[PDB]
Amino acid sequence: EVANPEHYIKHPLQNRWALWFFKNDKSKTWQANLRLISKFDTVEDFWALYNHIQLSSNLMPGCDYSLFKDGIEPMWEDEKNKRGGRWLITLNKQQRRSDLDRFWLETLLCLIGESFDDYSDDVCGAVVNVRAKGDKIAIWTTECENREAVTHIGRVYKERLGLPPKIVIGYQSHADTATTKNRFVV
Ligand SMILES: C[n+]1cn([C@@H]2O[C@H](COP(=O)(O)OP(=O)(O)OP(=O)(O)O)[C@@H](O)[C@H]2O)c2nc(N)[nH]c(=O)c21
Repeated sequence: EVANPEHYIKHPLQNRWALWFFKNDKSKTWQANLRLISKFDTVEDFWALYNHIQLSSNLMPGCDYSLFKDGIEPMWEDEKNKRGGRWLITLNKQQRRSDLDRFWLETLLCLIGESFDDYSDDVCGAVVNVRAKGDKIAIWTTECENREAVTHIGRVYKERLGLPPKIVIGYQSHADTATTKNRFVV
C-alpha cells in the first residue's frame, strides 16, 4: 500500500506559468529590459512566489509584471500573441491605492485557476503596467478574430474584478498598435 497523495503532494495547476519583470531603461531595447523571474505549476509554488515579491503598487513607475503561460513570451511578436489582442483595464491615479493590487491578484487567480473555462486555450496571460499617469492591467488572448472566445473572456474578467457593471472596457488588437480603436466592448 502507498501513502495517500492528498496528505503530501502539491496541488497542481492546469498550466505551468511564468512571471516576468520589466524595468524601464531608455538606453536599452524594450526586450533587453524584459527578464524572467521564475515559473511554477502548483498552488503552493504560486503563493511562495507571490508572497515574497513587492505588490505592484510599490514598484517604480515604468515597471511591469507579466504572468504568461509557460512557453509564451509576454510580447506582441510571440507566435501566440501576434494575431491576438488584450482586454484593457485603465485605472485612475486614485485606484493605485484602492484597486490596483486587489485587481492584479484577482487577475493572477483567474489565470492560474482557469476561470475562463471553455475558452482557456485562447488565454495567453496578463500584464500590469505601473505608470505615473495611470496604472493599467490587461488580459492578453491569442486570436482577435475569435469573437466568441474574446467576448466571453472579457465578460467573465470584468465580472470577476467586480467594478461597476456600467463601466465599459475595450479589446484592442496588437497588430492595430498605432505606429488604437477597440474591436470589442463589454
Ligand atoms: C508590450 N510592448 C510594449 N513595447 C514597447 O513599449 C512602449 C510602451 O508601451 P506600454 O505598453 O508599456 O505602455 P506605456 O504606458 O508605457 O506607454 P504608451 O502606451 O505609448 O503611453 C511601446 O511603444 C514599445 O516601444 C513593446 N515592444 C516590442 N517590441 N514588443 C512588445 O510586445 C511590446
